Parts: sequence; C-alpha cells; structure tokens
Amino acid sequence: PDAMIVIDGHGIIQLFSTAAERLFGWSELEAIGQNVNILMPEPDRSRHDSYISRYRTTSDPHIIGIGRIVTGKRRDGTTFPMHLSIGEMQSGGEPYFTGFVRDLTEHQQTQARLQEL
Ligand code: HEM
Ligand SMILES: [C-]#N
Repeated sequence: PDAMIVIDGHGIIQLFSTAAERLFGWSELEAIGQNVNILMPEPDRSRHDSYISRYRTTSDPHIIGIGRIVTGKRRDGTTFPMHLSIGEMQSGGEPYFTGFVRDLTEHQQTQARLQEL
C-alpha cells in the first residue's frame, strides 16, 4: 500500500493515497483535480501533457509497465529521486493510469555518503 496516484486520460489526479500525501506533501483533496505535473520539476512538468497525448495517439508504450527512476517534486519545492511504475487501466470507456512510487532519497543519500568518504 505505498504511494499510489491514479490519473484520467488528461493527466488530472483522480485518487491519491495517504502515503502519496506523506511523500508529496499534498493532501488528497488538494491533489485531486490538479494535473499530475504538479509533482515533477521542469522541463518534464511542461512536457508531461505532451507525453500523455503522444501515447494516447500512437498506442506506443515508452514507459507503460516498465519501471524506472525519475526525480519528483514535493509541495515545498524540494526534488527527490523515486522509482516509478506506470500501469494502464480502463473504466467507463476511458483510460486511467496508476503510478506506484517508491521513494529513493535515503538510497541516494547512503550512496552519496559512501562516495564522499
Ligand atoms: C512525478 C514524477 C513523474 C515524471 C518525472 C514523469 C515523467 C514522464 C516522462 C519523461 C514521460 C515520457 C517518457 C518517454 O516518452 O519515454 C512520461 C510519460 C507519462 N507519464 Fe509520467 N512522470 C511522472 C509521474 C507520472 C504519474 C504518477 C503518472 C500516472 C499516475 C504518469 C503518467 C504518465 C503517462 C501515462 C505517460 C505516457 C506513457 C508512455 O509514454 O508510454 N506519470 N512521464
Ligand atoms: C511517467 N512515468
């Protein structure tokens, strides 16, 4: 039951788990109705809707069901690495996407500390 975010086909946050609140700093009510791009930094932020549009038309997976590390952005403006897995679903005839997130800040810190010593 980690950080899970569900968005519609236009990238608007539909569900936002409790763990996602603790990780991103946004309450579920504040997040719901916002675009998922509020969780990442630029350039990705301004680019995110184009990535979603691209996929929706080419039916071309780039990261759907792949799993990878990106940098996300918390409410206070701080950035952090996180592993992200996007899953695709359908409901009411329209696409929905789910993102499972695993915070990796601690890992990056440990790795960094071990490097500097
Ligand atoms: C918060 C950190 C995130 C960042 C930095 C990020 C970044 C990106 C990038 C760079 C792409 C396109 C990659 C490519 O075309 O190779 C992309 C695509 C997309 N993202 Fe995100 N994303 C984030 C979170 C999310 C979340 C949480 C969702 C769903 C809950 C989501 C849904 C999508 C979808 C549906 C696409 C298009 C899928 C595809 O191109 O196959 N993203 N994202
Ligand atoms: C986006 N992944």
